[PDB]
Amino acid sequence: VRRFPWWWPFLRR
Repeated sequence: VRRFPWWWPFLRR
């Protein structure tokens, strides 16, 4: 699976 952008670090919950 691949998707993790370069701005996801903040997204989670």
